[PDB]
Amino acid sequence: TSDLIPAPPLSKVPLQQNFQDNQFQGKWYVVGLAGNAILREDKDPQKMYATIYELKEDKSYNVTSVLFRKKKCDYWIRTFVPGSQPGEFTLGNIKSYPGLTSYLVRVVSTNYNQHAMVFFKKVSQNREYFKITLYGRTKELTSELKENFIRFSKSLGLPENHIVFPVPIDQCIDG
Ligand SMILES: O=C(O)c1cccc(O)c1O
Ligand SMILES: O=C(O)c1cccc(O)c1O
Ligand SMILES: O=C(O)c1cccc(O)c1O
Ligand SMILES: [Cl-]
Ligand SMILES: [Fe+3]
Repeated sequence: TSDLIPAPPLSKVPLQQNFQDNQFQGKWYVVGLAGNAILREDKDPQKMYATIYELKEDKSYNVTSVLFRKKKCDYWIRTFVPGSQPGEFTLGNIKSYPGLTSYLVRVVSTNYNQHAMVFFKKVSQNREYFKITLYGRTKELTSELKENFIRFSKSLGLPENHIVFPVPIDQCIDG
């Protein structure tokens, strides 16, 4: 029902050159998060969660995000399939998600052992949603990388109340 900031043309979202799927694997913490249905919530700040990418034999990722919610560890699980050029992905078993007609992932940049920026886009009940995650191998990143992520999001038309920085926690996400 509610109006949405439109998705940007893909022409504005870079693709990472020579993507290495082996080195992008393992666990990443979500240290920055923006998108058109992401809202700053000062009363109740978003908490850091993690996303583990596991490379399978068939070259798909099995993908698990671990979050802390209502005193418990939640697990959100899905398969990312290699898309039309390397470092992009489509969603496996799209039909089994009600309302979902379109899903897209594009890794924007990464140095594989410190940080990454990734882009996501879905159509759900004919509404078009998008987000950008700032990832780290630890729960901390520098001012430089964070201002880099604020500039890139703003370049996609997101104002600053649609850009947030999950607070580090120890429950569920560690290992
Ligand atoms: O639906 C979720 O809980 C969720 C968790 C991690 C990452 C996502 O994109 C999600 O939609
Ligand atoms: O956010 C979602 O709706 C979603 C749907 C299907 C698969 C996913 O990984 C998601 O995050
Ligand atoms: O949560 C979201 O806003 C969202 C947006 C685009 C794609 C997703 O998977 C999401 O979870
Ligand atoms: Cl994520
Ligand atoms: Fe999602």
